[PDB]
Amino acid sequence: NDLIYQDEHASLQPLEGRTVAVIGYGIQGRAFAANLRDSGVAVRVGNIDDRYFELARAEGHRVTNIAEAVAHADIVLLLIPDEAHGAVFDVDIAPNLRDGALLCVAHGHSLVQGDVRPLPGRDLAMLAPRMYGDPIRRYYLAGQGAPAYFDIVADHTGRARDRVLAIARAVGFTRAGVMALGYRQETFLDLFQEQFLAPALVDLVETGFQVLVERGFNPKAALLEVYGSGQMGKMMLDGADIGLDEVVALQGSPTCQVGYHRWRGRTLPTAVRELAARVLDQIEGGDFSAYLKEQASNDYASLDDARRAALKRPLNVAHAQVRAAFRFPTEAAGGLYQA
Amino acid sequence: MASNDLIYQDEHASLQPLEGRTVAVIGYGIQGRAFAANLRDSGVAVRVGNIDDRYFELARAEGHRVTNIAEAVAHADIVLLLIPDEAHGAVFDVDIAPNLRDGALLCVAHGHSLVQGDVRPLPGRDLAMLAPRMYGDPIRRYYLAGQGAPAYFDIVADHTGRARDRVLAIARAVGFTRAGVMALGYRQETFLDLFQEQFLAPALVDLVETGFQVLVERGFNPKAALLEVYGSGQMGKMMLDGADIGLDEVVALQGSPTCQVGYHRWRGRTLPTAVRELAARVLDQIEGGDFSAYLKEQASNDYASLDDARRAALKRPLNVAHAQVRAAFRFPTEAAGGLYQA
Ligand SMILES: NC(=O)c1ccc[n+]([C@@H]2O[C@H](COP(=O)([O-])OP(=O)(O)OC[C@H]3O[C@@H](n4cnc5c(N)ncnc54)[C@H](O)[C@@H]3O)[C@@H](O)[C@H]2O)c1
Ligand SMILES: NC(=O)c1ccc[n+]([C@@H]2O[C@H](COP(=O)([O-])OP(=O)(O)OC[C@H]3O[C@@H](n4cnc5c(N)ncnc54)[C@H](O)[C@@H]3O)[C@@H](O)[C@H]2O)c1
Ligand SMILES: O=C(O)/C=C(\O)C(=O)O
Ligand SMILES: O=C(O)/C=C(\O)C(=O)O
Ligand SMILES: [Mg+2]
Ligand SMILES: [Mg+2]
Ligand SMILES: [Mg+2]
Ligand SMILES: [Mg+2]
Repeated sequence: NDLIYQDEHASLQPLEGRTVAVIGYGIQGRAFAANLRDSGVAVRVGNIDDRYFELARAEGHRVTNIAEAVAHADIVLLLIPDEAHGAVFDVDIAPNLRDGALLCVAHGHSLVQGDVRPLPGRDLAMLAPRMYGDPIRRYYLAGQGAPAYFDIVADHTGRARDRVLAIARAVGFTRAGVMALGYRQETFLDLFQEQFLAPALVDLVETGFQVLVERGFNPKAALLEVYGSGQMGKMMLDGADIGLDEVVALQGSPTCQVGYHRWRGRTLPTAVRELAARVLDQIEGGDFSAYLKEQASNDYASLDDARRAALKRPLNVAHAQVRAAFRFPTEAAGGLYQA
Repeated sequence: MASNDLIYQDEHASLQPLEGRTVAVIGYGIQGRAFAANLRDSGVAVRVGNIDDRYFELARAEGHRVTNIAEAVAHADIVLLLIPDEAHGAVFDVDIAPNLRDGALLCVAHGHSLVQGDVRPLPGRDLAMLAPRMYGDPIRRYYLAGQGAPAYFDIVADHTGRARDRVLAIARAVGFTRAGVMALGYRQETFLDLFQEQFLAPALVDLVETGFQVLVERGFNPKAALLEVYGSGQMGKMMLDGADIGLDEVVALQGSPTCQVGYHRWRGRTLPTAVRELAARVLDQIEGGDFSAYLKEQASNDYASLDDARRAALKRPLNVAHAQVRAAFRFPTEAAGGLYQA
């Protein structure tokens, strides 16, 4: 049965007098470091020589190379790209991790692949948020949080669980709920969302756009309806609260509800479920992991080509025209991660 | 051609056309309540026309002048018909057409009743569409934050010669010009809107549900499966942030390199030709009147079949798991009480 920890099941007491080293200052690192500091936890940043080092300095952190950050830490959070874990673990972290220190990863992939391993005399855990950095930070400032999964991999001290959950409470995840989930299951589940569901959702939106344009509809209007208006995003985000079918029952005109229920459960051929299973097979059997290791070559050169090509697609050419023509509601983001 | 679009923002509209004029909001539902609240807060005289149901009493509780539909229309310079589309014909013929003042403007928020001839131009009066691209709660939240949602508009009949500026004055008062109000024919709006509702929304939910089903079959924790496919809010946040910056751009900005490599392995490759073929079949049903005939049947005995569909949907594994997850994990929400009070 599920172990789910909220604020009533965790406290900041395990962090009293302890220093947390945030290794990395990217999407997750910057949010962890800002929320730890604002929760009254002693925090320092370990980072390589790049723009993120200078950003952490600009945002008032104590910033050093990774080895020095680890040497001064009771708890180490490894918040860099998963393919970089092995080399940073072997050279910078393992030689410097204090006796009884806790190392946490935010994704199980390096644990599954054996690139991060238990060390005699130390604790090892996963604390894997189910959300990206900007919302984790916005939620934090509003007294809210995003869910996370956790796993205690090695517990020399016997205190790893309460220390991991104290980090979770300091960063805000216990405000939603932190659920026990094995690091191997987290790895495969996370990769499936990234490789099947996210591309399929965008491909579906793009298909709607392409069919409307082919059938003679105004391209700006087509782009707005399939996502650009924010209606489809709002339906999916409100759906997280109340349920997706319930959003239609509450917010749809009767015309909309009759239309939706004419095709609900009937839109997809078997090829979609079949492809989902094929993607999960690639994830569970190591095919994706071998692909990722290849792709990390030349600092992800192939991904650079894919990112640049995607911007040239009709959907993204139309996006730029629609976004220049219609003002989208935005909140100022400058200084979001300052104290 | 991109260059040919007519898009109106705040710089292209004003409230001057509404000076001394009363707007009758007919209906107080998802759209009606947002229009009435925003018109009032924009300093526009507004009254509500509504049948004898809970929405009449809600409009009273929220401080409006509320009467039957005929009386609201008889006292109005501008009439906004914000009731379900299948009810337009009977309300138009009995309650609106006999009471619409000489030179008055009637607006609909969807082209369907215009396509079907259930709402028609009247000698001496103006007729228009102002069709929001968002539901009521966000229209209201955006309004209070100095923001708005897009809308499409069409001037169908313009006896006065003033219909365009009066429609755009309503749009400015309700907030749509803060985003942009684009000229689009009522027939095109009808088919485009119905396509989003009948192909895209069900396909997105069907896809989320497919992800959930496959994970549960393959032995994944059902709460975790539900959270990842939408329950965490991550997929909704990605699609809503995507509206701002682009969907591929959200992944480039907010994805780990692991996530981006995974996404681009399958981007543009996940769907078989059968999906675009079904989209074309749905559009054929919409363009040729098949959906309109289905809607007229379904409206029978106050949408009894829709009641059966709504209740059956809640029993699907996805929605059983939703209730378990939502009880176990706190989702960030804003207090909504009094959102539509002055
Ligand atoms: N992006 C998310 O929302 C998210 C959510 C949950 C979990 N995760 C996990 O969090 C971890 C961090 O991911 P992210 O998305 O924040 O990454 P990111 O791409 O934002 O990481 C950038 C950071 O990594 C550092 N870095 C990059 N390459 C490095 C290398 N070779 N050696 C040392 N440092 C290097 C940079 O200096 C910078 O501090 C990963 O394990 C990822 O799977 C990410
Ligand atoms: N729901 C949306 O977000 C949305 C967005 C844009 C356009 N629209 C359009 O706005 C209009 C109103 O839709 P809605 O979603 O607000 O509807 P709704 O289901 O919320 O409408 C309920 C309202 O309609 C009234 N009503 C219901 N049946 C009636 C009848 N037979 N006679 C008279 N009044 C009746 C009720 O008293 C109440 O005031 C429609 O033309 C719809 O297509 C809806
Ligand atoms: O655009 C919307 O949000 C909703 C509709 O068009 C509807 O419910 O009919
Ligand atoms: O969960 C997320 O938001 C993002 C990831 O898992 C990722 O970028 O790897
Ligand atoms: Mg993830
Ligand atoms: Mg509609
Ligand atoms: Mg619509
Ligand atoms: Mg991930």
